[PDB]
Amino acid sequence: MRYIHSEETIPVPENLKVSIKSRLVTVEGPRGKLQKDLSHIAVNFSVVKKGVIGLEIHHGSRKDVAALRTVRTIINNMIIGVTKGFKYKMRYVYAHFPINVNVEKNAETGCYEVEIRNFIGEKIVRKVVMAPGVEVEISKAQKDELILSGNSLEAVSQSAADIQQICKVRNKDIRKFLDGIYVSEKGNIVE
RNA sequence: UUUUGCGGUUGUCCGACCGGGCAGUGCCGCGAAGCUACCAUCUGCUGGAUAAUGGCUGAACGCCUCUAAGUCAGAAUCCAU
Ligand SMILES: [Mg+2]
Ligand SMILES: [Mg+2]
Ligand SMILES: [Mg+2]
Ligand SMILES: [Mg+2]
Ligand SMILES: [Mg+2]
Ligand SMILES: [Mg+2]
Ligand SMILES: [Mg+2]
Ligand SMILES: [Mg+2]
Ligand SMILES: [Mg+2]
Repeated sequence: MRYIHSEETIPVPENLKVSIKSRLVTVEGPRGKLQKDLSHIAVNFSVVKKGVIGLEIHHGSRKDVAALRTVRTIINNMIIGVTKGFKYKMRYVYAHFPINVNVEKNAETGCYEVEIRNFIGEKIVRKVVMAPGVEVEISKAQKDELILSGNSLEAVSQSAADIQQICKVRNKDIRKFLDGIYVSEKGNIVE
């Protein structure tokens, strides 16, 4: 079965502008500007009301229609990141060896870099470089916590995933050795 | 080891000495050059794409989900240097 029409709508709040050209979505607001190339999906964009973007697929199958809500959610995520931002909080956990974390912004590039030392008591220092536009800081509110903030949820979550994956225990009972850096809270910078 | 280079030495022959011949390299010691020995010495690189897996975002399926669109990492693998 091919559905004649599949429709979805995105409301755009008053403080931001959205431009779609050749399926390249650009969202600009108070916190900055984001871009996303959606040319790999056959979707029809339009303006259905004063501040509502309609996106539809015509004569699509189940596989094609499954991407409509994905595109909506992605563009909505871009909008909320542009307006309120995204903030991930990670917690260090360990049994015996305190995990040492040092974060600094590069001079020659705008990216932040995080070095992890004393993981499970081994001498190798593991260095992970954040995606551009993502800021990392040591939490001043409470101990053993990292704060990653940014405009793009994809970049923020990918940097957090990189930090989480770089700290793994090998050839051990993972049910017993729980040491690592794990994302604890996902939210927005504002409110 | 035919450098038949030097020395020693058996038998025989050149009358003796000296210096040599022959015994298909007489035999023995040392023996440079050349060849040669994990029997000696020197030297043997890092980029990309991935598989299994671990993930991000995220529908299908108002929830979920590494997957369906997209995407990160990743093997003595594969393709290059
Ligand atoms: Mg064991
Ligand atoms: Mg000889
Ligand atoms: Mg001689
Ligand atoms: Mg003689
Ligand atoms: Mg004769
Ligand atoms: Mg003989
Ligand atoms: Mg010799
Ligand atoms: Mg998810
Ligand atoms: Mg895919």
